[PDB]
Amino acid sequence: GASRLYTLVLVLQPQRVLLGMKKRGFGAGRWNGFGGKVQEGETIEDGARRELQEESGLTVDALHKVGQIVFEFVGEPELMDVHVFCTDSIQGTPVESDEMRPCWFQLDQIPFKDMWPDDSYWFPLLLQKKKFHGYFKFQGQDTILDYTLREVDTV
Ligand SMILES: CCCCNC(=O)c1ccc(-c2cc3c(Nc4ccccc4)c(C(=O)NC4CC4)cnc3cc2F)cc1F
Repeated sequence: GASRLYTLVLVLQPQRVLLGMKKRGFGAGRWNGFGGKVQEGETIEDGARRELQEESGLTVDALHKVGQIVFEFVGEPELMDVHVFCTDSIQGTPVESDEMRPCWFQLDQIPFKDMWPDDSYWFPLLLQKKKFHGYFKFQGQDTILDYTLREVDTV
């Protein structure tokens, strides 16, 4: 039972994607999607919506399941079971929160050098609209020791 539920939301429009520069906590100094820990008493999809609203002020009509990524950190007992979602249908204008500074990127200008190193592997599958299952084992925030990645028909 040693896994913890997380969400990660990508706002993907036909010619741009929304990311946020993380200002504090894990992944600070990287362009992240919007997400975090799923709480007691909410569904995974409601956690995804709650994280998106807290970090960007955005609400959404619909969120689509696009992937699952399991992260393992050496010395951390809980695996992080990240449910990844996509939306085109955003409600509102993204605004800066305490945690995140939102910015739109063109799909050929993805800032991979200032992103989590795992993004170079799985994020292209999200942009290519393929559903995926990923696993990445980290030693600290910079070093991938092992990984798996595949496409799936069901997230
Ligand atoms: C005791 C609890 C553990 C303390 N540390 C953590 O909480 C923690 C450490 C790291 C990560 C983590 C986040 C990632 C991450 N962002 C993320 C993921 C889930 C929830 C929120 C943001 C991305 C991402 O945003 N990619 C861009 C294309 C969209 C990519 N790779 C990631 C790898 C990671 F390992 C998440 C955490 F929650």
